[PDB]
Amino acid sequence: QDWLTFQKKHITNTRDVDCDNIMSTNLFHCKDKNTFIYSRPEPVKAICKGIIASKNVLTTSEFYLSDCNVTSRPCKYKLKKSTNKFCVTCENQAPVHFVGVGSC
Repeated sequence: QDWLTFQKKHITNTRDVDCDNIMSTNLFHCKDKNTFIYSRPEPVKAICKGIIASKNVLTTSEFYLSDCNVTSRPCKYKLKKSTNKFCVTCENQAPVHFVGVGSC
């Protein structure tokens, strides 16, 4: 919804996210999936530089991604690490929503 919450929800300081811990907090509330970007914030924010009106954008570069994907057991997750481009919603020069991996 804004850059601060995008960072809380999607930027990680470790590739090896502890899915079964973080996914069970109220922010994620055991949802089926979340993608985290292992990056300093500035390379991520730069994706949206100059973009004002909300527009979905596919990264030029690839990033280290860490997906928490629910297993057959409720609120228990497999961590799946990948290198890919991703699509964000850019608004006023910062990512405000994570759209999806690989494509807009």
